[PDB]
Amino acid sequence: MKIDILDKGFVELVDVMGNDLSAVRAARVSFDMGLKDEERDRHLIEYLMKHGHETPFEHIVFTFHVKAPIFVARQWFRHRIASYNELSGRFSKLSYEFYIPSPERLEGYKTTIPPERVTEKISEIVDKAYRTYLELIESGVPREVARIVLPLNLYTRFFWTVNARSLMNFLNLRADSHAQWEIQQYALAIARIFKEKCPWTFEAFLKYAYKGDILKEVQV
Amino acid sequence: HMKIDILDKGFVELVDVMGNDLSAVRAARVSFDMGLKDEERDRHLIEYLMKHGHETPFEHIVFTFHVKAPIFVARQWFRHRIASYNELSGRFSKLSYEFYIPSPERLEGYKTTIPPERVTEKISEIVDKAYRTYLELIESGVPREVARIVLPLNLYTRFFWTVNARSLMNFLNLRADSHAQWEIQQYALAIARIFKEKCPWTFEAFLKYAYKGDILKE
Amino acid sequence: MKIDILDKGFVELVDVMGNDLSAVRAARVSFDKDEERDRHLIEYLMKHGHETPFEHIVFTFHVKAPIFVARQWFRHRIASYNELSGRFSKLSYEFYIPSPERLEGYKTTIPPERVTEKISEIVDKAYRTYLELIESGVPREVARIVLPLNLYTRFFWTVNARSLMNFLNLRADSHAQWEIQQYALAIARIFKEKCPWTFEAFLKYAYKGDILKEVQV
Amino acid sequence: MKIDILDKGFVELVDVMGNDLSAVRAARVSFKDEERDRHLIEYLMKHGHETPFEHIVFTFHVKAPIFVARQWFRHRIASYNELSGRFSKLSYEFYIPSPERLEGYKTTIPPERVTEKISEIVDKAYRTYLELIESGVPREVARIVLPLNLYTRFFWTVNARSLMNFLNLRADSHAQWEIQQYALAIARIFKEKCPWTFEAFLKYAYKGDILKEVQV
Ligand SMILES: Cc1cc2c(cc1C)N(C[C@H](O)[C@H](O)[C@H](O)COP(=O)(O)OP(=O)(O)OC[C@H]1O[C@@H](n3cnc4c(N)ncnc43)[C@H](O)[C@@H]1O)c1[nH]c(=O)[nH]c(=O)c1N2
Ligand SMILES: Cc1cc2c(cc1C)N(C[C@H](O)[C@H](O)[C@H](O)COP(=O)(O)OP(=O)(O)OC[C@H]1O[C@@H](n3cnc4c(N)ncnc43)[C@H](O)[C@@H]1O)c1[nH]c(=O)[nH]c(=O)c1N2
Ligand SMILES: Cc1cc2c(cc1C)N(C[C@H](O)[C@H](O)[C@H](O)COP(=O)(O)OP(=O)(O)OC[C@H]1O[C@@H](n3cnc4c(N)ncnc43)[C@H](O)[C@@H]1O)c1[nH]c(=O)[nH]c(=O)c1N2
Ligand SMILES: Cc1cc2c(cc1C)N(C[C@H](O)[C@H](O)[C@H](O)COP(=O)(O)OP(=O)(O)OC[C@H]1O[C@@H](n3cnc4c(N)ncnc43)[C@H](O)[C@@H]1O)c1[nH]c(=O)[nH]c(=O)c1N2
Repeated sequence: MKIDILDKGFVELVDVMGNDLSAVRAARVSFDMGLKDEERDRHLIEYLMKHGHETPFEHIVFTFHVKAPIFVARQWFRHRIASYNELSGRFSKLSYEFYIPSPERLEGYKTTIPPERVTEKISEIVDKAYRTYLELIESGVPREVARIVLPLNLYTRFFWTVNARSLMNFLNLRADSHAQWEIQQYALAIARIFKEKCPWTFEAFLKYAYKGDILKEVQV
Repeated sequence: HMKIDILDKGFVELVDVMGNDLSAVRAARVSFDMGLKDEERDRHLIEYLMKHGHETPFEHIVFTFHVKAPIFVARQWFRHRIASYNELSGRFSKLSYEFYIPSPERLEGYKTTIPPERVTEKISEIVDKAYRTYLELIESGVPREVARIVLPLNLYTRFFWTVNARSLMNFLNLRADSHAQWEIQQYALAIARIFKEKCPWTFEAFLKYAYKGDILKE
Repeated sequence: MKIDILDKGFVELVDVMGNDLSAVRAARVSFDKDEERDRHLIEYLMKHGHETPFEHIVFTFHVKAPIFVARQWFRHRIASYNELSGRFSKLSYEFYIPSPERLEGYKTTIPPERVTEKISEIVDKAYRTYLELIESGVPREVARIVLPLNLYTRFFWTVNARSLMNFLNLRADSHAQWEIQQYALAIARIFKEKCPWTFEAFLKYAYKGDILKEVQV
Repeated sequence: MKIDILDKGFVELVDVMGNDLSAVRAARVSFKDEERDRHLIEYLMKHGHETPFEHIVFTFHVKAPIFVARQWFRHRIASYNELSGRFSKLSYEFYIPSPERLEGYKTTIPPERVTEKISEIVDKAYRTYLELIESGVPREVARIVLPLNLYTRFFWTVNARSLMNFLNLRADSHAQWEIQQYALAIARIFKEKCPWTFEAFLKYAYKGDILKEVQV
């Protein structure tokens, strides 16, 4: 499962532990019970979501592999209840790719110059910063110093291990119109993979707990 | 599937696991824009991360256990906050008996004025009285959440424990050690055994370079 | 600030870092604007779900509570705890004995006074068995396992206002056990005294429980 | 207490809850004898009883380049509130390394030229950003051309146990020189507020190198 985001980004599912029944099993230990049948198990997921019983959902875990601009990674990495491993800016080899917004990214905004010129101006400063970085590297400046001139739209990569409860909090905050459009796009991809692996939890989440707007207006 | 019996009626059972040693190799190699390599280089990387303190790659390995343990042991266990728990509700569940009765051997090395067999019998006796008092209160309409407060700390509970390998290794450092209570040491030995089966390279490197306790090496 | 709970328990404030203005400063990101504008900002953050500024307000409490209550409390992982050791600490060997009023509303086969007496009686027998084991040379870590769940323990609880408000949402509520709801009312009272604007805005916009809106705190 | 770091950065202490005695009281579960209390701090540090140190909490106000903040914000057992790149007003200041930052490196051009080339690209990126903003481009889009050396500001609330983990990892020669400088300032403030815990930490638990070679 890999979903392309923006001009060069992606969200890829690396691994997953459990499914909707993992939350059913974790919740049923409360009354000294285990699993039952599909209809009763789906009814239990809805019940847990409708009444705020969130801890059973922590037993479902995902590992994603994400390629995203640093300005998006910075917002994402604010979610502390998760595990991260990212490309090292000090020692890693990079692809040196950058997010260049298309003119449509500026639709709705009254700009003094055409949106096409905004796209061109961003490519131009990206090209100059990248060339300056290459000149510094070629002259023996260490990468940890030379890379500080690179713009915030430079692409990075990281592994993200997160349980369904923390993933639903991430979706509440990022799959929402108050979040930056670029991270909303990534949150739609995370929601799509979550829905495929945990359909009952995802449907119950949208029905009872989801506080955002875009997941109820856009089919994922 | 993997199940280890602990104490007289307890157990530790493996419910699920995400990943293996290569999950930590993959997570660490993203730093240099690399992925997996060959068996020898990958095992060498696990030992390198362990000995130099690069712990975050081990968070991408996750386990779910199903545990049955006495409440005095669960109270110590539940202090490990970097993990997920779901436990039996004493407020809303039928009490299916089950208490940890130490065997006479638990008192070996202690000079007691009564035989250790009598200690075992005295513990079974007070457990039986507390349990029947609890049943009498329940039968008379006292809610479970009030009636259960008379039950002793050796009553068995059950719980699901979801924990990543980094937090699991912190748990082993603290509990798979002679300073921890013998009863939780037994449970930590079962946790270590299952971890070793699923992540042999991480477990071997952990014992060799990072493990601070004593009993796993004995 | 100390508030008595149950028959022998308490919640006592040990220390506090910050007040309502600590959340205002964190939200504006400035170590340096008008009481009305600052109170308006607290209500704005509470009403729109901007929770992280409230993490910069921290409390330390000293709690004396029965073990069954402490087990429920210690499920709140986003906090710091230090508790009396069951293996090595000296204990007062006090126990929570519910008063007959705890059984009001329940149709019991025996008078609620008899339930109170039966609980004190099994507590006394368990305590005497524990003493017999200790006197015979059984270590405390083994002998104490016969003690009932109503035995009082003590702990330090260091928690920030965001995690404290999650605790109030879950424990200052009729679905939580009455015994922990009493402790959560005391925590709410101390929180209100130290952070009146955050507490008032919390009740008005974010609080999901019932009892803090029905009982004067 | 405010300490200047780099060319335009700083670490400032906003608030603190407790001192060494907060860990002593937490360990004993009790709410004064200097020698016995200091002996207890060393005992806990030496035997790995870390949880009593969580009852000491600090709030700092930090101004640091984004490349340093990204490394810092990897410490999840802490609270942060940062300037919003999407909506906040900014000073628009940037870390320009001085020629001394390139000491020991064999460069094909003088280290002074590296400093000049960095100031030059920063100035061009900043001017491009201003041109976009002036033409109506939202800040959340225009800001993506700004370099990683742009200074951000944040509040950091962290307990002493997590702060000691941060010092173990960042007040060390394997960490990037820039974040080592900030970790030295944090160590200095921590030492002033918790002298016994800081000294016991260096003696028994500290795994880094620079705090045992440099007086803070
Ligand atoms: C639209 C928008 C706009 C902004 C921001 C977010 C969004 C969605 N943020 C980021 C925000 O403050 C926060 O850092 C992230 O949304 C992460 O949210 P959580 O803390 O809920 O997730 P996280 O994954 O960190 O934690 C998950 C849950 O665990 C709990 N938790 C974790 N750590 C805790 C702690 N130490 N104390 C208490 N509870 C804790 C909480 O219950 C939380 O919901 C922000 N930030 C900023 O600094 N300045 C800004 O201007 C903005 N702007
Ligand atoms: C010199 C150097 C070099 C690098 C890095 C760090 C340093 C010091 N890092 C960053 C590193 O992976 C890590 O994110 C930070 O050092 C934060 O460290 P902690 O997780 O210990 O602190 P943090 O404050 O996040 O946690 C504190 C403690 O809580 C525990 N903990 C917190 N959350 C946990 C969780 N979910 N599960 C288990 N335990 C948890 C651990 O005990 C930890 O010590 C890195 N990163 C990277 O991605 N790529 C890189 O190349 C590098 N390079
Ligand atoms: C009325 C009632 C009834 C019950 C229970 C609670 C209540 C209020 N519980 C306890 C419940 O499952 C939970 O352990 C506590 O209420 C603690 O709540 P939080 O996890 O929200 O707080 P906590 O302080 O642990 O966490 C604060 C916040 O951080 C986040 N968080 C922290 N750690 C996280 C993690 N690892 N992953 C994801 N997010 C994380 C969440 O956002 C959370 O709200 C329960 N329990 C049970 O096992 N069986 C039962 O029968 C019951 N019954
Ligand atoms: C032999 C023995 C004896 C005792 C105890 C333990 C052991 C092993 N304890 C329990 C002890 O205080 C602690 O609660 C547990 O060992 C859990 O340890 P961690 O915090 O390491 O794990 P946990 O799983 O909670 O955390 C994992 C890691 O995350 C980090 N971490 C998590 N939350 C954090 C926070 N809020 N701030 C900073 N870092 C955080 C740390 O790096 C920690 O190593 C104790 N307790 C007690 O109160 N009284 C006692 O007498 C004893 N006795």
